[PDB]
Amino acid sequence: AMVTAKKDENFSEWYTQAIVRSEMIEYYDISGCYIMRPWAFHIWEKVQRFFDDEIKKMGVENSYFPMFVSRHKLEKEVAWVTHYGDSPLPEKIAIRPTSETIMYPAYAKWIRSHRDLPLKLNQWCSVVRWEFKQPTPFLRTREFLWQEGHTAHATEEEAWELVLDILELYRRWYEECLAVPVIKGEKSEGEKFAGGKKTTTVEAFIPENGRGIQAATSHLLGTNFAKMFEIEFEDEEGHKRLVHQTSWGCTTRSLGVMIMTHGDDKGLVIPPRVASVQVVIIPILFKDENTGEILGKCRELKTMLEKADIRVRIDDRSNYTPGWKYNHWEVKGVPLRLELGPKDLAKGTARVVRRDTGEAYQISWADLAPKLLELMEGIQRSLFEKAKARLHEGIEKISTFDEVMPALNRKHLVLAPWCEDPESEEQIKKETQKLSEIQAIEAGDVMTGAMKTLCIPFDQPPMPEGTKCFYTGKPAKRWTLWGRSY
Amino acid sequence: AMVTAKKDENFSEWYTQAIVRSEMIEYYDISGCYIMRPWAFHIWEKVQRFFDDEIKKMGVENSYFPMFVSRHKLEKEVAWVTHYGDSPLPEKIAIRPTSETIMYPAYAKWIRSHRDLPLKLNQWCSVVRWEFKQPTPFLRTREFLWQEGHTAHATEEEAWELVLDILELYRRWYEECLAVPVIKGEKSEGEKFAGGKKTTTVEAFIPENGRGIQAATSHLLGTNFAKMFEIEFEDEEGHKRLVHQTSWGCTTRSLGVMIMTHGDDKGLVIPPRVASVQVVIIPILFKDENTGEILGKCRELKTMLEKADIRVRIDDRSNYTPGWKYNHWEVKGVPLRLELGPKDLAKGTARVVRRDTGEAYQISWADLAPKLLELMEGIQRSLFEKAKARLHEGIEKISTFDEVMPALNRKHLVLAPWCEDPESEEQIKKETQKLSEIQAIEAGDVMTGAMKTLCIPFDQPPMPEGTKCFYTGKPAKRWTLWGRSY
Ligand SMILES: Cc1cc(N2CC[C@@](C#N)(C3CC3)C2=O)cc(NC(=O)Cc2ccccc2)n1
Ligand SMILES: Cc1cc(N2CC[C@@](C#N)(C3CC3)C2=O)cc(NC(=O)Cc2ccccc2)n1
Ligand code: PRO
Ligand code: PRO
Ligand SMILES: [Cl-]
Ligand SMILES: [Cl-]
Ligand SMILES: [Cl-]
Ligand SMILES: [Cl-]
Repeated sequence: AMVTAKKDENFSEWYTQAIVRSEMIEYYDISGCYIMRPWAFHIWEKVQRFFDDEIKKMGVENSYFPMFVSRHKLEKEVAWVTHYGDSPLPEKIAIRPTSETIMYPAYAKWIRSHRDLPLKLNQWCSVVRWEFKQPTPFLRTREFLWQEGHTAHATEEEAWELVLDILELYRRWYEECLAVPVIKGEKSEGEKFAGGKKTTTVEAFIPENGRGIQAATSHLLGTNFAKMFEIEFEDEEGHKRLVHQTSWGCTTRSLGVMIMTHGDDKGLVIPPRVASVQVVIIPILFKDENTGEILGKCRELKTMLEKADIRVRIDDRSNYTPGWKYNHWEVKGVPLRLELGPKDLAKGTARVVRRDTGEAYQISWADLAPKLLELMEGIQRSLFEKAKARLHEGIEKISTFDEVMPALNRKHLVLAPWCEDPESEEQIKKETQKLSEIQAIEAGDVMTGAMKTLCIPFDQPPMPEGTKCFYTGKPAKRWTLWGRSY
Repeated sequence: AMVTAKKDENFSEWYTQAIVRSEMIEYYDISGCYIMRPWAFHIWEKVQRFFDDEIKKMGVENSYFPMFVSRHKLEKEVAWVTHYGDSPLPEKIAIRPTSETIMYPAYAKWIRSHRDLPLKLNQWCSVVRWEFKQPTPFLRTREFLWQEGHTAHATEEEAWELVLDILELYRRWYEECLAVPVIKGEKSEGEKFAGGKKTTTVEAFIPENGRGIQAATSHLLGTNFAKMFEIEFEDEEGHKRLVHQTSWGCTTRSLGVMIMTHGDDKGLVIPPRVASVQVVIIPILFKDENTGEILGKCRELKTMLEKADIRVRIDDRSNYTPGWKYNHWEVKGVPLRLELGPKDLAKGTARVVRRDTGEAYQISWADLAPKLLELMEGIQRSLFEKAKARLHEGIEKISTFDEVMPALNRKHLVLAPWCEDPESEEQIKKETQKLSEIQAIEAGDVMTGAMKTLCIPFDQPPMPEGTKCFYTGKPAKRWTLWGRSY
């Protein structure tokens, strides 16, 4: 299978082909659920190991809470269990959409003293959000894998520092592992987590459809949940005070974002840092050659590379041509391929082809390990810098509302001065929705056309005094990133 | 909190105290579900890492399949989802009790050629079995964490070899990691997995209540599921043949078995190979001492031990006495404690106390790392050998049915010659159930009294010719292990 849809022409068909023909996903009879095959699951394991190691250094501990929540606990897009076999439960129980109402009664019991704080827990599990909108493999599904962390602190300042530290870990998850550039920012009051005080986010951008997408999230819950669940601690005075809480999560959406960011017309391109196969060795196996010698040297090279921690597989299958194998591992996104035939063996070199650019190198066997390490770092860096340039070109800085629709029609995000009044965001969503529908009827034309806030970026351009809001004309408070979204 | 119930007197109360006061579990409002706190979850992560590494060496790959299964797919103790919010789904969908019916349609699609075999997949997830019997934390719960592996092979012999290789991994999981002795064997026709051809098992034994328990399971499914799901492959001839399948699983039940096996009146005893804290360092901190010097040496020793891969924590909390800390870490089962005070510092030694026997050692700082490594191996081995001696003393070899009830009253298993006729197992279950109820009414007295087969052990004692079945008098075929069970 080759990918035949072009990424810049039919992006939806291209994406489906890339994830199916690489054997990353399989479809399923229940809408919005997808099977995650090993080729994709290996990447999830890699980013999971990364994030787990990092939060353990912060003193976060893993745990496991039940997948079921009582009606009363939850009620204090949800799939309800109502019967065991054909017997009706007295109270129906819900499948977790998130675990605040499952965990926080326990927290209230566990926390008594300032000596019990901070309390830092995480769990890896799946959650269920049963919407009816258009599902997208990896990006927006009814069941998905995630991690959710939940912490409790004696002070707001300590909780806020943790929120930001986790957000930095999510920046590293995307930018350092997956080579996807993200924008750190704060959500608007309309878009933040309802029961929380402040929601921070990293946002990603999909150029081919112009859409922003929330990559991960980190919430300062403050004391609201502590009030509702009576999570209190005693200082050394003996005075009871509410804890200050955080929660934060990130999902297999990250994989989809990586796929969309780096893929090309040939299929997947997997950044070397998360590729389960970094180097595929393809021996050339003529009938009229010493095949034993060539396969032996491939095994020697595999051992030599694995001593440098390079993840290698040899595709020595005799029933497929080298051309078939080149395409097979290109579709799967292996970042380097190493070709070895009798002429290479005679010269003591190997031919290495990088997946992102197709550039080829002749490398002597003694230089192979350090040169491939350097090449993989270069591939990783180049994937990131090109995605970052696409991000910067995808954002238009505007000053008035009449620049919105043209910028959206170019599939761009807009960075605009905003008064942050929450009524104005609703007005903007509804107006851009209506104008988008008009434009659709003029084009002769599934996913919403409305523009919403994506985030208020931590990195703020200058704000000249007396800059007006781009929609209300009221005095503008901060630069805000807007766009169509998932 | 100290444990105050005695293990040999009130075993159920002892178990609850040990797992609650060590902070391993927390209760939950839904019967049969329990929260797994970090102290327990760390042990699960350890055995998970072990088993994952081992099966990856066998070429098994992890994956993730949805938690939901359609009514038709399943129907081809189950919790049914029937509504999203308060809207009724056209077909109700079930939460997975096991994933054969979720995975095998996909297998049928993926397998076309002998070149596609073997196919070896595993997943780590939770499943739901919604029974109403008495739940037991770790051992028998409505939701539990497990791994389930599913493989497909071109021949029965290859599938059978895999079944046995996995069963050996489960023996290692219990005996090598958890120091719990298990018995490998084959399940009776009445107790085997229904749709499979042959079920193998490792069985454990709980002496304090006399009960056997299935520790893990590995099934030769053969071609039955291949028939039902039309999983076929083509040889190089072009003839379509059914695949031969296996499936195998093991759960957090293993943790409960470990707890019950090694615990004592003081609480948990965690084998060093899975203990998240292997050595706890407790500084003695008099008011009238150079506390800075003692804490500094504790940190030096921690660094030195961690260079030998020993997992160390220092409990330098000033507001608790050393006696309090000794009990606190004993209850949690830390296998070694290291005490350091001014006199030790003056002598250049440390006092080390092993959790299992309470024996103390004075060890010079230079010998500390290799001596503690040797001590931990000795602790691990001694935990295992004492549990193995308890297992051997808990099994009575009998020849006639009238020895059954006395052996059961001694809380023993029986090894008996058996005709393996399936009707006889039902008769034996019902008769021993009835006799147990009579005995209960004579004692002035929740869990079933019936005796069933636990397994037909791979290791068979000699079978003198003409040995009769202990219940039917028919010619006996093999020695069978029987007992009361979970
Ligand atoms: C795969 C994935 C991811 C996420 N979300 C949420 C926000 C978040 C972030 N950031 C989580 C907090 C961490 C994220 O990734 C959400 C989802 N499904 C849904 O909303 C349900 C759905 C299904 C079909 C169509 C529309 C909606 N599906
Ligand atoms: C914790 C745990 C474990 C296991 N089982 C099963 C066999 C197996 C083995 N071997 C699995 C194949 C791997 C195992 O461990 C099973 C369970 N709950 C249940 O049966 C449901 C239940 C709940 C309350 C009372 C009675 C029954 N709960
Ligand atoms: O869903 C959310 O956004 C928060 C963060 C993870 C748990 N709850
Ligand atoms: O439940 C069982 O016993 C088998 C083995 C794991 C998956 N199904
Ligand atoms: Cl291969
Ligand atoms: Cl900030
Ligand atoms: Cl501590
Ligand atoms: Cl055998």
